Amino acid sequence: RSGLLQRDEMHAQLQELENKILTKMAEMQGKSAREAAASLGQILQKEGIVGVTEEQVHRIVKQALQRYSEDRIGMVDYALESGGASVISTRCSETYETKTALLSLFGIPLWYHSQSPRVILQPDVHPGNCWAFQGPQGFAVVRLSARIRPTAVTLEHVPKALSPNSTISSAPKDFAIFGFDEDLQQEGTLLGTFAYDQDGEPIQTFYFQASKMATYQVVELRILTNWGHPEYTCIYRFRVHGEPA
Ligand SMILES: [Mg+2]
Repeated sequence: RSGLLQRDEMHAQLQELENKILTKMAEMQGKSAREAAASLGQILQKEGIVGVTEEQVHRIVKQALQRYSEDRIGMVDYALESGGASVISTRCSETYETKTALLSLFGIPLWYHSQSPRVILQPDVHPGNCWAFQGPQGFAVVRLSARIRPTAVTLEHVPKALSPNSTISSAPKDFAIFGFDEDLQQEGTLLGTFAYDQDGEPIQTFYFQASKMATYQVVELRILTNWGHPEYTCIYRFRVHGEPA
């Protein structure tokens, strides 16, 4: 219409179509760039109407080929929502509603919206699927899917290349992990203090001191600092690993 970027109706399906394509691409990360484009042309020919150009599909493929970053984490995630874990709503920082204009797979700029604390327990970590709170300090409390002996923690953020302004300044920096013996404790035990490295890999794993046998089902992620973003901090995914009791 105007060509203006705005929260229009065209914006709706275009976002819906985008990460619908993305969840399909991971299945063909081991396929040729030529083979991938042919398949993508058929999911388009499964719902979309127009027979897309031969290279236009190929370009979406080339673009989608770096919305993928390797996930080598094979450990059980006891903070995974679909596994039975949940974010304790009343025990989280106030959700900060923020948005960023970024380029989608189709080249069209889209407003990407920040979500509820729930998404930090969700595997989808595409740009925007993160929970933001105001300032460099915040916290989220998670009830794990099972009572475990915590042994490690995994924190990930979007890659720099897909991040707003190609910097990662909104990523958490120094953080602490707390364990709560029950849901009725509100006297946390400090499991460990770490720092998410902005210059490191998107996915980073941190392990605790391996001699304390304390058992937990409730865990707090407390962000102490971020990587310089003066307005907010957002978390893409928080994982909790350990041994089942
Ligand atoms: Mg997520």
